[PDB]
Amino acid sequence: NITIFTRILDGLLDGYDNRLRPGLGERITQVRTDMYVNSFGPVSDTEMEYTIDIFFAQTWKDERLRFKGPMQRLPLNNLLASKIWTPDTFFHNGKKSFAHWMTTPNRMLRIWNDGRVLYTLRLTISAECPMDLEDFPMDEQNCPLKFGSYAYPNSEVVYVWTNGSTKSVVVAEDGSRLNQYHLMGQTVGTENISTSTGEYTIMTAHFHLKRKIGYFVIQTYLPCIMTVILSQVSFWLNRESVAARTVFGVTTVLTMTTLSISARNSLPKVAYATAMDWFIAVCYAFVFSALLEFAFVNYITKSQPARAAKIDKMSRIVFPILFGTFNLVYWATYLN
Amino acid sequence: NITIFTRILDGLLDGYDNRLRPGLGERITQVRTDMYVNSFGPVSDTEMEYTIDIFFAQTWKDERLRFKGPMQRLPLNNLLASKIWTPDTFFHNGKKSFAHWMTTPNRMLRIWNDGRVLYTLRLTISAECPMDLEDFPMDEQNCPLKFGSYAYPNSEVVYVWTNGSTKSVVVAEDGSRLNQYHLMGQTVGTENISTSTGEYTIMTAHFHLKRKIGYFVIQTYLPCIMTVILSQVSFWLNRESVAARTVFGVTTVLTMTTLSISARNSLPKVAYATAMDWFIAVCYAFVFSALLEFAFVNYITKSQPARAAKIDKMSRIVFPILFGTFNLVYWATYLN
Amino acid sequence: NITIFTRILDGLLDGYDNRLRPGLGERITQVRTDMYVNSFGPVSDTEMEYTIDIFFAQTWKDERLRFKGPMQRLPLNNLLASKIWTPDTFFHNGKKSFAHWMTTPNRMLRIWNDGRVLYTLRLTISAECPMDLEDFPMDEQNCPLKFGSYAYPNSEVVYVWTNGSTKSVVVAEDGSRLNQYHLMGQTVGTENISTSTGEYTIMTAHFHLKRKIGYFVIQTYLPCIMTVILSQVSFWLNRESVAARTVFGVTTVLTMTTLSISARNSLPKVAYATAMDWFIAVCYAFVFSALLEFAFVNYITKSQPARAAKIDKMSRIVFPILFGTFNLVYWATYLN
Amino acid sequence: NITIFTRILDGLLDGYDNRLRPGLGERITQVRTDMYVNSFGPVSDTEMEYTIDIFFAQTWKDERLRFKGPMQRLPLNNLLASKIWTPDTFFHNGKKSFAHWMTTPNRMLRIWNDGRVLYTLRLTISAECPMDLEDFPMDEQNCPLKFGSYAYPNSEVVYVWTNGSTKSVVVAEDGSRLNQYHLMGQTVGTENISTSTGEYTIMTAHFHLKRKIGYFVIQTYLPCIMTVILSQVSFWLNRESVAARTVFGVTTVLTMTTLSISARNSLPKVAYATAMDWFIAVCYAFVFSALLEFAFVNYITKSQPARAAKIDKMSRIVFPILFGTFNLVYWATYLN
Amino acid sequence: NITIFTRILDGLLDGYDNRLRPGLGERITQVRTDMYVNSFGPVSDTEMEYTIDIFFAQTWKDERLRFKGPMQRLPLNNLLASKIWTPDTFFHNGKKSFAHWMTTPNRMLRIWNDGRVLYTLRLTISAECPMDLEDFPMDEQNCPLKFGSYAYPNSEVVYVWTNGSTKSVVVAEDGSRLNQYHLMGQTVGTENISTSTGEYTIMTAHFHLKRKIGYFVIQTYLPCIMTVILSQVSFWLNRESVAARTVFGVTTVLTMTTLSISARNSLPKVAYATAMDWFIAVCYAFVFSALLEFAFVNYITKSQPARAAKIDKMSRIVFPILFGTFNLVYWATYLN
Ligand SMILES: CCc1c(C(=O)OC)ncc2[nH]c3cc(OC)c(OC)cc3c12
Ligand SMILES: CCc1c(C(=O)OC)ncc2[nH]c3cc(OC)c(OC)cc3c12
Ligand SMILES: CCc1c(C(=O)OC)ncc2[nH]c3cc(OC)c(OC)cc3c12
Ligand SMILES: CCc1c(C(=O)OC)ncc2[nH]c3cc(OC)c(OC)cc3c12
Ligand SMILES: CCc1c(C(=O)OC)ncc2[nH]c3cc(OC)c(OC)cc3c12
Ligand SMILES: *[C@@H]1O[C@H](CO)[C@@H](O)[C@H](O)[C@H]1NC(C)=O
Ligand SMILES: *[C@@H]1O[C@H](CO)[C@@H](O)[C@H](O)[C@H]1NC(C)=O
Ligand SMILES: *[C@@H]1O[C@H](CO)[C@@H](O)[C@H](O)[C@H]1NC(C)=O
Ligand SMILES: *[C@@H]1O[C@H](CO)[C@@H](O)[C@H](O)[C@H]1NC(C)=O
Ligand SMILES: *[C@@H]1O[C@H](CO)[C@@H](O)[C@H](O)[C@H]1NC(C)=O
Repeated sequence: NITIFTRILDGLLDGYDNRLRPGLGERITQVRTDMYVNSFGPVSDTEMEYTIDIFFAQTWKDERLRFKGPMQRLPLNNLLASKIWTPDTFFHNGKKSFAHWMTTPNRMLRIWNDGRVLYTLRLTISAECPMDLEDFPMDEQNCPLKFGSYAYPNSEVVYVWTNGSTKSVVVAEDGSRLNQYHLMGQTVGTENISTSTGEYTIMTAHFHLKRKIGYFVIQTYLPCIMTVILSQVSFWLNRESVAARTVFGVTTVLTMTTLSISARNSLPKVAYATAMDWFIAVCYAFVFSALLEFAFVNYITKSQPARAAKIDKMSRIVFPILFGTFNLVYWATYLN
Repeated sequence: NITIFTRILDGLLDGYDNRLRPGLGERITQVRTDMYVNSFGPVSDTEMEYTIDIFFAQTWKDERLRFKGPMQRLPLNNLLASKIWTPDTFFHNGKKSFAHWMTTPNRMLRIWNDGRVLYTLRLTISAECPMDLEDFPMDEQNCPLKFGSYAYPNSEVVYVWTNGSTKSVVVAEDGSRLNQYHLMGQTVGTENISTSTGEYTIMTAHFHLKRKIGYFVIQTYLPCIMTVILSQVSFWLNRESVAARTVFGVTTVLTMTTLSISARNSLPKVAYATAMDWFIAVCYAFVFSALLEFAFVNYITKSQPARAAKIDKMSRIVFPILFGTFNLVYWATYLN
Repeated sequence: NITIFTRILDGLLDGYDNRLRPGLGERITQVRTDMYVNSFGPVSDTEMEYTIDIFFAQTWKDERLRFKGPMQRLPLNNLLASKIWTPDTFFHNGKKSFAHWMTTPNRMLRIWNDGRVLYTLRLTISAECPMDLEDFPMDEQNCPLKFGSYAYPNSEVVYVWTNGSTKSVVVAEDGSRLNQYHLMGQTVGTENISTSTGEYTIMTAHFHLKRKIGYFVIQTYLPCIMTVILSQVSFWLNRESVAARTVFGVTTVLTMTTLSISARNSLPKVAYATAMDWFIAVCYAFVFSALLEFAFVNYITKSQPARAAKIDKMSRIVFPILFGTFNLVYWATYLN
Repeated sequence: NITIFTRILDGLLDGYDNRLRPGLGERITQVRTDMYVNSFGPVSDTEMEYTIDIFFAQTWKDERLRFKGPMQRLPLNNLLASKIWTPDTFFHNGKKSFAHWMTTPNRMLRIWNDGRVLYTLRLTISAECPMDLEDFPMDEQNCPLKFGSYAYPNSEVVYVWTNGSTKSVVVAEDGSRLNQYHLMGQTVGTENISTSTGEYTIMTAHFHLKRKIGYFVIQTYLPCIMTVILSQVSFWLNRESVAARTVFGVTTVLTMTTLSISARNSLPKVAYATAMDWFIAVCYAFVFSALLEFAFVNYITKSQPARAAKIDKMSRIVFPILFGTFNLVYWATYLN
Repeated sequence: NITIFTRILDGLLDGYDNRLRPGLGERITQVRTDMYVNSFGPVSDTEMEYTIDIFFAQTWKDERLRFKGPMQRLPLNNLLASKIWTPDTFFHNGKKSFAHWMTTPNRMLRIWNDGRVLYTLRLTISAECPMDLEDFPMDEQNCPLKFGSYAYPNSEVVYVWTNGSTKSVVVAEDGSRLNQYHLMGQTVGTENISTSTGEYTIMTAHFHLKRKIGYFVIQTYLPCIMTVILSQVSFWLNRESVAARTVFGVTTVLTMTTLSISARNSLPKVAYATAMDWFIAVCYAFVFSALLEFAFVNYITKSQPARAAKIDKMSRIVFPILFGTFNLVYWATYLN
């Protein structure tokens, strides 16, 4: 009852060459690709890379594997994977991709009577996801995933997604778990590119990422906000207390300076200003401006004390209002 | 006396195909899995990963390997492991799993007369353990371990634990040694999942982790507690000592700010507030509030000195009581 | 219709030795090399290394592979790559080069009737790019890429670029994306080197890198510039305020000291002064000089107060002018 | 003269099965293990791991390899290593072990006429060495090294050290070079463990490590000791100098706080107090106590100045004596 | 014309055993080793390791490979490398050595009529170079490179350098490029070592390294030198300015303390004092001594003001002279 299967496998491999694609010189091989995301790994920001584990699956028609028998399907494993022809799919943006070999090489091969072949592989891709951090941290990132044939041009092998976008890409409920991102959705697309070696079809899958705020608020914004409030306390101290008010201005300014350096340590070394950078710069101006006001007041406190008192009293009201007004514009501008 | 064993091995391999599972088209293959944990490696927090070394073992029945001879068992090694059929078990949450090949590939194969097969493999799994750090550091983590067949659906290969939970999973006495965790216990479970490729049984093992406190107390809590006490010292200084009391308020506030940044450097970049974060925030309020009290007292020390003295004297008693009362509620709330 | 291809492949491999180069003892093998840069990876500064992913391609003539058939080309994959002779090309500056094996080893083999062979391979090279950081960050780097045969001297195998430089090297539009560099252009060259094992031709490709400024301005220059301005504020304070002006001088000097240490943390540990280092040193002099002026003024404020006031008033004007004048010379000198 | 050796090798491999241990079903295989330590790699503290390179050697008797010829020994290399049976030795505590393959796989095989076999392998073991840092840095660590058979129980394969302990383990003169440890000596032992798969003999080698002090003295103790002395300087300042003495107390307390955090950055995140931690805590009390004394003195300097002067004068003598006395007890307690 | 070469190769491999060294039982195999350094990689200080890329070459005589033909040499590649016998050379100090496999395994095999064989291999060695940092950074390091046979004792295989030292080791002009070292020269040597497995010849190559100063001057010495000068500024301030002079003493002392910790972060954790450590300690004494002088002066400024003024005036001259004198002795002592 089991010996029948062995004979069928031997017959298919008899006279079968794995170096030639099915339907060579008679038609164009068609491949259907479906992807299942086991887990969307962490999205490293500094290196512009993200790790993803998927069960990449490919389906194609091969008449050379047609067979007749009591069983309509032939489940198998990696043993027969190398004995037949398979597409030379590769990932363009994958900087370093490795497979899983334990406990057994994670590969499956299913063959039907008509000759249809299903081949699925488990992969871990450390792809590169360039990001435009103009609105960081209020930025949305669209990490793509490009793959295609390495040796067969568009005239020989063509990749097409199966059914709609929802069925083409599937993400596990627990797979989409990122500490500082939200997986809003996924999309797919196809395109052709002309090269010196010929035209090759490109299959691209895009993941919509919505960065979640809250870590930077507790890390960068709140220390800056409290620091600005600390500087304004000097406005409530007497002018003659030159030493006391000096500490607030000097300490606050230096505190903001180190926060900017510390804040960008995790941020990628991008050569442009981000939204957070402007917020820090504005906060730096307030603390720096407060010190200038104290110096100006202390400079004229002897010649015209009357105006000095008025400026100090006014500063107690103007500064808090401007800082509060700026926050509403800043948060509203990006949070909308 | 030794040549008899060689003939038996040759006979079993004669006409045996490793590409077909035992009992194909006649029944459903049943596999019994037992696990022994050599050492529960460190549980990295930042990357949500933990390393575990186990002696994964699988048992199944194969009638094709039945034999008769003086010896009731056939101890072997990895040499014959690849010559026969083995399940394509894999770990779903294993981000990167590698085997041990030195001195020899750590694999054993034992066969009995009835045809029962025992196959054990040594593995090192860098699995992912998502954690909800809402009660951190007073949090309990349940790291799972999911594995199953890659090519054989539930209708062909089924995994079941052997005997009770205690025998299914065994942990070495010295294996469970973590610097900041306690291995309270282990549990196992089984479930079915429906996918496009069919239904596959899932075997999950859960490890109960109870984080041990003491490192964060010496690292985060104690510096914060002493810092708050330092600020309250200013209440015992004369009001006219404006400069002296200014240093305490400014220095203490900045000290708390850097502690919050330093504390979360090791903590994962989670976008929500933890229990420790609230404690730091409350401590920040006390030191910040003390500075406000000094500023308010110094503002009215000229118009109504009588009330200024009363506020300063009262602050010496109210502040220590509130800080002490808060600790009892905080520690009692989580330590219970 | 497909069986014809199988016979052709068998005939070519019949009597073909892959250990002997084509045209041995009759002529000199000629190889044409064309490169396509999929993505120019990050250029690490500390380790003097850069990562590049390219589709390295080689073309050569082999009369032993001549064939006649209906199809003028024979697209193939890695299966036949090892069955024939290929050049032993290697990268001299490549510290650690690894290939991509997923989903399939990225290799293509195309053969024409005349016997011309096209062989392309995907590689990731962690080459070393020594840099002379004399004008850093206003420095231009020319990272080379040297490769050649390992066993065949110039008298047997010769590498030559195909057509012009533009066609020889091609860079993808999205491939050239660096956080702190601009890919101005590419150039190629050839040379011979004499060694104990014979003369070997060297193929070198140079990439022109123009570092983009803006990250260091927000990281190093701006904190230094503001720090210098902070020190000059002390010139507007009264001389008798010894304590108040002391804080500015001491704090500013220490702030510059830590910036220099922090600035070079990312910079490679080079044993020479860079352009940025001189800017920091000059800024350090201004803040340090301001403290000296205060000390000198405070030393003679009792004997000859008249001159002390004049020096303090003059310092308020001289110092800002010199710092501003220095910036124009510094920026103009390098930004030109 | 050389052809004789070839015939002998062919004869031994004729009818020899490498899947069966020598003396199967007739006796118990005995293996003698001798180890040579090429270099005891660094002992990482944070990860509780140490790297060691050894020339692991195993000797056993195999009657199937008996031969007669002019030469009494048959030096060989890795080529014949896989053609015969070898023990499946593995390291229990080895988290990740890799071999050396350059220039050639470092393996030797020597066979004598009687059939004795010598098999040595070079290995690099990243074993785990749990440490109890109760007396750190005055702590002695005993890193073990456990290995044994993976498939052959104690009833089939037994490991025994050769001759005495000195000959069993040999360490190169230059191999034992650690930056913060001393290799006092080595010891060996054997034991049996009962498991579900049977009883397996365990071979354990223990290395005696005596941590060398001097790095922490220049890194942690000395900064703390000088900081405490700095605080005591305030006792020599006038009481009315409230601001001057405030800086010493505040700055010293914060300096100790950062030292404790910095000190434990390299130390493993252990959830218990070490000997160094107590020393830091005691030093923190002295600096903190000095600030309290100043605050208490300044609080009563108006009502009863007479007692205030006495306390300040007494503090100048009591504090240095207590700090010096504590050091003698602390150093003597552990350095003995 | 090409078929002649194929026959010659087949004849040599006919009856040739790669498991037996040439001239076995008739003489002692002699191997000549020549090394070419493609690039001397970075010399990591913390891990006591350095990376080097070399074209290791070995030459030996094999009569079994004698042939007669029109061509006097047989250039080849890695294909035939494994088909013949090669020495089992290995590196003793190599902690982790890996080869280069792209584009092709970098191996060459050349055979002459007399039977001489040339075999060269490209290797990347992460060898260990212990360093005695007693005179750091004015220290000279001699990193060795030990290699030899793994299975053939001195009585069978002997390694000898070819010609003089200059020809034995060759370093590329651009290869010797280190950020903090100078490759003064190279030397070679041979020695015998007796072991339990027999006597094995050892080939050692030593590289003379002269650390280049300038990075530490801008990183450690200059901040310390300026800090000491900053402390001496307090000597020019009035005694009554207790608060002003307190800041200089406290801030400078703490600044030196953090520099010592920061300086040794890159330095290896060696348990002994280096030359730089003494310089920092001396600088610490000057700043600390200045604070003591101020405290002593302020203590007696009321009882005997006359002596207090003299001490302060004298300190302005003595301190700068001693610091300058110390530098001349320190720099001259090591820079000579
Ligand atoms: C142009 C690079 C290249 C080369 C080569 O070496 O060219 C010099 N050889 C074969 C190739 N197959 C490709 C398939 C592709 O799309 C799926 C593709 O898209 C980026 C590029 C190539 C490709
Ligand atoms: C759905 C992913 C998948 C695919 C594939 O490529 O689907 C597009 N192929 C074969 C597969 N065998 C599985 C067994 C499983 O459980 C043990 C399992 O659970 C997560 C998933 C798969 C699986
Ligand atoms: C001199 C190093 C060397 C050796 C060797 O071991 O020499 C002792 N053997 C074979 C070699 N083929 C080379 C080809 C080259 O250029 C493409 C080359 O350029 C740096 C060097 C070598 C080379
Ligand atoms: C109990 C783990 C185990 C298993 C397995 O999978 O058990 C479920 N299989 C085969 C085994 N051979 C061993 C030899 C040993 O000592 C040298 C040993 O000691 C820790 C354990 C095993 C072992
Ligand atoms: C003593 C270690 C050893 C062993 C072994 O396992 O001994 C227990 N076996 C074979 C060996 N061949 C060696 C060649 C050497 O020099 C080139 C050498 O020098 C350090 C050591 C060995 C060596
Ligand atoms: C790519 O080429 C194929 C050729 O059949 C064509 O059908 C398809 O529309 C092309 N795709 C695009 C995006 O142009
Ligand atoms: C999974 O499927 C099998 C089919 O035999 C069934 O016996 C078992 O109860 C199912 N498990 C669950 C959790 O539903
Ligand atoms: C290298 O050698 C070849 C020998 O044919 C010669 O044609 C070529 O001009 C040489 N190249 C250089 C740069 O000298
Ligand atoms: C282990 O078992 C063997 C069985 O022969 C016995 O000889 C030996 O004494 C046992 N060792 C220990 C430590 O019990
Ligand atoms: C090593 O042994 C050989 C044996 O022939 C001898 O010639 C050589 O001088 C010895 N080398 C040393 C350094 O003793």
